[PDB]
Amino acid sequence: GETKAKAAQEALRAAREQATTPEAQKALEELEKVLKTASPEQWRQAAEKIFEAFREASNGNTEKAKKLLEEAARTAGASPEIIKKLASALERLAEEGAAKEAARQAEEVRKRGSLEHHHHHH
Repeated sequence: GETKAKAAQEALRAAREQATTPEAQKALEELEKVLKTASPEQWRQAAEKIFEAFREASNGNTEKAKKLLEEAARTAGASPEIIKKLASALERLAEEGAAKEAARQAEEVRKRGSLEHHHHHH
């Protein structure tokens, strides 16, 4: 039983948590509605470029990050309508001045995936 499946979902999920602007948080959710229907093999192939885009755009690579976003979407079989929705968040992420929480949010995914599956019930 391998953590690679958890780490792929957790890459995009953490990107929606760490996104410092409300316009990015809703835009990342758009891709995930398609990936919820997408195949687990393609999910790893996609989440790699999806999460690389946020790494590039925060370093000032809006033009590269948008291309990674398109590449992952075309790999997962996703819509031009979600591609533009998510990729627009990368165009602001460069001028927004990066998302410093991404660095510590990625440490969980690098070490294990996550510390916990769920805990809240009451």
